[PDB]
Amino acid sequence: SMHLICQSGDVLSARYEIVDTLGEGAFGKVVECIDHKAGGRHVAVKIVKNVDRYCEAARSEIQVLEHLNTTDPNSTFRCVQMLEWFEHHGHICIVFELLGLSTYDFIKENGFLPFRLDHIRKMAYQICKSVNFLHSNKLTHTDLKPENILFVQSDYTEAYNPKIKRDERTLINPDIKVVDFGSATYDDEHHSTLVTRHYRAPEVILALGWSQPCDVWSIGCILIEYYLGFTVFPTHDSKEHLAMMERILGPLPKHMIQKTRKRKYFHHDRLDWDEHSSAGRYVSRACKPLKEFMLSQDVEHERLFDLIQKMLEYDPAKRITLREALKHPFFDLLKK
Ligand SMILES: CNc1ncc2cc3cnccc3c([N+](=O)[O-])c2n1
Ligand SMILES: [K+]
Repeated sequence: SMHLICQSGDVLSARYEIVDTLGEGAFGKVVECIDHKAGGRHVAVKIVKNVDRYCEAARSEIQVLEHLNTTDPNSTFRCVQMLEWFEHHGHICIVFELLGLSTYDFIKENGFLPFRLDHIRKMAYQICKSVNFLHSNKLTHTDLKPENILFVQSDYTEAYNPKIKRDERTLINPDIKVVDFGSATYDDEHHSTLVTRHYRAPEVILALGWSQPCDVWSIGCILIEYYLGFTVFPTHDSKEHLAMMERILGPLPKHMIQKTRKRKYFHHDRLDWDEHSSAGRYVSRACKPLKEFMLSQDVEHERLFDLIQKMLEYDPAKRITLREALKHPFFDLLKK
């Protein structure tokens, strides 16, 4: 249905000329276009698949990005700037400013190697300052993942690292922005029950309701994947997910197990997971206590993992906020 209207050379709205593809998905694809009514400025256009789930999501996003671009005309809090929208061959299309590689794609194209700690520090601050901007405006992103954190420009320098014995890319400028607002939800809007699995919060898996706290859990999973270079919860089964958590973070709070509508996962108020099963032995040996993931014992590594630990607090009512986190000493090195 879609592969026929997003080819190199097509011209949309008699304006934008498609160059190449930036990313595919179930919602549709994002393509880099030459704007011919603006001297040749390259842009990005998202072509939403003609599905009611994704057509409505695009409509929910255009609204949010109108509020967030009015309130912040300069992108001080680093949300992506939407420029225009229009129909094309029956498909909704949204025009954004052209950014660089997503933080996920950079790690992938770099052989799944981690970021430097000072780069992690700057990136974590901009993410927090950005998502905390949404939390101040009664909003929740719900879909925070490395594929939605994009580099303003992903240009790097390459060299041979005789420690790891490999070519290693190194970012020149690591400023980021946050994209995809089709799942965002105001505090009063209807909160749907299911909101990606690897970055889903424990209160969501257990179906207890959610708000801004769930976004902080997602940022904790993003930060630990910047530090390690791979997903810490790499699974699709919900019971395996919770099992991995209990090995990395410890047993779930009892008052949360008692309130879940998902009685299937548990038995007698404890996770019905056999340690000595088939998969139970992969979880026991792939996962480990969170503190044991630290690559060094220098104080700056200690401080990051203290931030990540407070971000991965089970109880959302006890979990850190983003206002508190912006003051945490891991960000001391950036201030005067
Ligand atoms: C998934 N949602 C979404 N929203 C806005 C986007 C803006 C972009 C701007 N410059 C490059 C890629 C951009 C992508 N992208 O390819 O991922 C976007 N993706
Ligand atoms: K629902």
